[PDB]
Order: sequence, then structure tokens, then C-alpha cells
Amino acid sequence: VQLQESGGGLVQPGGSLRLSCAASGRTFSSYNMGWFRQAPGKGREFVASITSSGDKSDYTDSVKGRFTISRDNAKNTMYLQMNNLKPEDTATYYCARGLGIYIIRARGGYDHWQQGTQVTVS
Repeated sequence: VQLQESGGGLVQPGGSLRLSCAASGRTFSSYNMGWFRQAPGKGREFVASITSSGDKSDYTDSVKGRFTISRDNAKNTMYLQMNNLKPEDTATYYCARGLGIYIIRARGGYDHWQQGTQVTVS
């Protein structure tokens, strides 16, 4: 296991949830880290990602202004703060990471994947 997700569960529409993703401190700040999500019968949609240093981040259009990705390199933990949650956001959320040489938007850059956490908006 390279990545361990926390957070998830049930949320009311308009509510908030924080996801987190931990990895080893040895190499933590060498990797971009992001979140993808998957609804049954569909593919893995990019949600957000953040560069190794935390200086750059990006988001899929439908979550801009609602979700914020951040990382605490000191604590070896990355976060997705999900605010104003909507039915469209129900999915399994996967933490992913890839070497910092990749641009964060490159799907092909994500080497490691967590097991996923289910988020259901009531």
C-alpha cells in the first residue's frame, strides 16, 4: 500500500466533507497527488491535483469554487475539502500520486492508487 485514504461517507446536499490521503514521509514531497472519482458504469474522472511543493493545483470544471485540494508536506498528508456537495458528486473517490516530473493534468502520470472511499450525497 502506497496511499491511504480517510474521510468519506454520507453528506447532505449543501454540506461539506474533508477527504485525506496519507503516504510515506520518506518520499512524500517528491510526488504530485490528486483525486479521481468513479460512478458505477463510468470511468475515472479527474477531480483535482496538486504539485509536489503545493504551489500549483487544478480542478475539473464542475468542482471549481466548491472543492479545494491542499497538502501538508510537513505531516505527509494531502486533503480534498469538498464544500457545497451535490448529487452529481456521489462516487468512489481515489487518491492517486505520480512523480513530480509529470504535469498534474496528465492522466498517464499517476503511478499509485489508493483503495478508494465512497462518498454519497443524500
